[PDB]
Amino acid sequence: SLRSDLINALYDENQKYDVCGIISAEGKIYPLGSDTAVLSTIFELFSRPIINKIAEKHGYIVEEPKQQNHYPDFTLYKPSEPNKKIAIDIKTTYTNKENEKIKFTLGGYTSFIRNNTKNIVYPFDQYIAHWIIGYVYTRVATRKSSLKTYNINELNEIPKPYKGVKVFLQDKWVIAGDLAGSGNTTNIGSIHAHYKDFVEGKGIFDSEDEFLDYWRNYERTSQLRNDKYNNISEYRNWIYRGRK
Amino acid sequence: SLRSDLINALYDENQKYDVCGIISAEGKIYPLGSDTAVLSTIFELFSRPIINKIAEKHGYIVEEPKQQNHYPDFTLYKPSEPNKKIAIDIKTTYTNEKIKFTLGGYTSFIRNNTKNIVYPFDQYIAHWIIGYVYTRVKSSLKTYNINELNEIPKPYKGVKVFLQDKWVIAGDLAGSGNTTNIGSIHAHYKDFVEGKGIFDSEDEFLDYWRNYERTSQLRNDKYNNISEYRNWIYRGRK
DNA sequence: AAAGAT
DNA sequence: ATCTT
DNA sequence: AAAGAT
DNA sequence: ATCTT
Ligand SMILES: [Mn+2]
Ligand SMILES: [Mn+2]
Ligand SMILES: [Mn+2]
Ligand SMILES: [Mn+2]
Ligand SMILES: [Mn+2]
Ligand SMILES: [Mn+2]
Ligand SMILES: [Mn+2]
Ligand SMILES: [Mn+2]
Ligand SMILES: [Mn+2]
Repeated sequence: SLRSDLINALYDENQKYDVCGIISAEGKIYPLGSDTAVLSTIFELFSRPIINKIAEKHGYIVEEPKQQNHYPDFTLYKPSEPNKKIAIDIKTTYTNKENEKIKFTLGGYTSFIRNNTKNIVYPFDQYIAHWIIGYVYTRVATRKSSLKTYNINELNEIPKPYKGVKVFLQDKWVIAGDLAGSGNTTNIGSIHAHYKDFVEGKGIFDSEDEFLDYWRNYERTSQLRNDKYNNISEYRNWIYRGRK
Repeated sequence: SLRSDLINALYDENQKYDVCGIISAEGKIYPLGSDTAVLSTIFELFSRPIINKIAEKHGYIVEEPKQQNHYPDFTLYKPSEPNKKIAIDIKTTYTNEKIKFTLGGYTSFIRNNTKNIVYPFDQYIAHWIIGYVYTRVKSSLKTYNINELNEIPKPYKGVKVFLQDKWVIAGDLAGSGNTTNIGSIHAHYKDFVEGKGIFDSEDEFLDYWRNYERTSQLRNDKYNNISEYRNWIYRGRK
C-alpha cells in the first residue's frame, strides 16, 4: 500500500543516510547545532523527497501548506477522491539516553478538530486519515569543531549533534494520549512510551471517534477540567454518566 | 571593536553565500521548504561560524545554551571579565515594506534573573539582536547531487542582515499573545540598522516590558503603549 | 492589534 | 513546534 | 504534570 | 521561534 511503501522508504533512507549540515550554492557547508529546533527542521526536510516519490508512484498529488500556521505538513490525494485526502504531519523529539520513554506534541486540540476550516489546508472533513511520521534521536553535545565551516571534500569529517535516529509512521489517533502536550499553545499530547509502543500502536484510545470526542471536549486548564475530566479514566466515567 | 567586526563579517558572509539545502554524509542534497521554522533554523546555523570566528579574534569565549528553550543563542565573554557577558540572539522575519520581529519573552529573564537564561541576567552587559529579513518565494521535492547546487530552487530571495541592540529596536506592542513576546518597532530595514526606535533608554525599555500586562483587559487600566506608560510613570506607577 | 495558531 | 522546571 | 518557556 | 486572522 501507499502507507507500507512510505514507511519502508523512510525507514530505509534513515538507515542509509545521515544529514550533516546545510550547504550553500557556493559549496560551503555549515554544521548542525543542538536543539530539536534544528533537528525537527532537518528531519522534515529529509522526509520531503521521500514522501513525494512514494506518493507519486501511487498516483497521489502532494501539497504542502501554501500558508504558514496551517496543518498538515503534507496533504496527499487522488483527484478522483477529493474527500479521501491523507494528512501527514512530521513530529520530532529526543531522548538523552537511548531507548527511554518519549512523547510528542501532536498539534492543537482547539483548531481544526473543533472548527472544520481553522488552520488546515483543506477542510477537516475532506481527510480520511491523519498520519504522524515521528522521529526520535539521542542527543549528542556539540563539539568545538562544529563551529567552523567545511568543504565538500570533508563531508564525513563533520561532527553531528545526534545519534540513534529512529522513525515511525502511525495514525495520530492511535498514538494520541490523554494529557496535553503543551499548555499555552493547547497541544494534544501523545502517549509517553517507548519507540516500539508507537510502532505497534499501543495507545490509549479504543477508536478514532473516542480520540476525537475526548480532545474536542478537553478543557484548557486543570481548573477548567476539574469538574469534567483530566485523563481517560475520568473521561470514560464522564461518558458513562451521561456527559456530566 | 567586537561589535563592528561582527557587523562587518555578518554583512560579508551573507553577501558571499546563499544557503540552498541540507546535505547528507553521502553527498545527497535535500532542498529547503518554505516553513517559517526552516528559515529561522538556516540563518541561525549560518551565523554560528561567523560569530565564533570574530569572538575568538577578540579573546571572547562563545557558549551556546546547553539546555533547550534558554536565551540567548550565543553568550560571549572574555575569561577575565565573567560578570561582563554579551548576549547575541538571532531573529528572522519576512517581506514581500515594513517589518517587525518577535524579540523574545517579556516574562522570563527580564522579570526573573535566572529564568530561561544560560547565565544570570545580571551578568550580561549587552543584548544584541542579529536580525535577518528575506522575501518569501515548487516541485522542489526531489534530491540533488553536488554537481547540481546551482539549480536548486530557494524559498527566499533578497536576504538582509543587521546587528542592533535589543532595546533600541524594541517597540511597545506585544509581538505575540499566548507566548508573551516583546514586539520590535514596525519599520523599514533601514530604521533597524540606524536604530530609529521609540524608547528613550534601555532603562525605559526594560521597565516598560517588565510592567506590561499580558492582556488588554489588564492593560487598559494601566498602559497599552509608550505614551500611556509615560503617563503611568507620572501617576506614580499606578 | 489582540489573541491564538504551527 | 517542542521543550523545561 | 501543568503551565508557561523558546 | 514567529506567524495568521
Ligand atoms: Mn512543517
Ligand atoms: Mn511538523
Ligand atoms: Mn519521560
Ligand atoms: Mn486559514
Ligand atoms: Mn513500553
Ligand atoms: Mn536559536
Ligand atoms: Mn534566536
Ligand atoms: Mn533554566
Ligand atoms: Mn522607514
